[PDB]
Parts: sequence; C-alpha cells; structure tokens
Amino acid sequence: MTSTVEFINRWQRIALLSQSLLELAQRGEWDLLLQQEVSYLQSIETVMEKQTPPGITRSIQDMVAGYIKQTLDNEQLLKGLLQQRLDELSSLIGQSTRQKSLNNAYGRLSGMLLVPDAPGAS
Repeated sequence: MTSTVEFINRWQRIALLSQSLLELAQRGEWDLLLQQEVSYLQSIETVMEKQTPPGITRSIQDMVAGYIKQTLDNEQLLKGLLQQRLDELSSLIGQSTRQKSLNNAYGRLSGMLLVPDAPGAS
C-alpha cells in the first residue's frame, strides 16, 4: 500500500498547507501565503491529477475524506476572506477547479471509492 501511504500523504500535504495558510492569513502573514502560493497550487494539482490506489480500507476512506473536508473548509474561509471566489492566489485552470474537482472527488470516494462513476453520501 506504498501508493496509498503516498496518497494519504497527498491529502496530508493539502490539509496541512491550507491549515497553515488559514492561521497565517488571520495573523496578517499574507507574504507567507504568497511564498507558499506556487507550492500549494503545485501540491493540490499534483494530488488531483494522480490516480487513486487499489489498497484502501474503511479507515483510509474516512481519514482521506476527513482531510478533503478539512482543507475544503479551511481554504474556503481563506477564499471568502480574500475575494469570496472559489479559486484564488494565482490560478489552477483559470476557473474554480477546486470546488468542482475536490467536491466531486469527495462524492466519488464516498460513493464507489474515488472513481468518476458512483457519487454517494451518508
């Protein structure tokens, strides 16, 4: 499950960075957001465009989805503070990539197991 550890480490990368950027933004350390900007955009797109691993458990599903939900809400408070727009900093695809991609991805993980077919929720 080395690819699954790497996958959880993908969503740890986004979760941890967005948490940092939340706290720092509230502290007025906007410079640190602008220095982490390209690092964060790099991270989030590397994660989205990287394939789902086979060896997932129920535990892994809830921790990954827990980190998706976490980074969505932290960075959403950021999005609202900055300009209210779902995409900010510099750009991903020029439009709200994050909302469409990570919320659909949440639904796919919750429905089948992160494949573009079955969306689900409890």
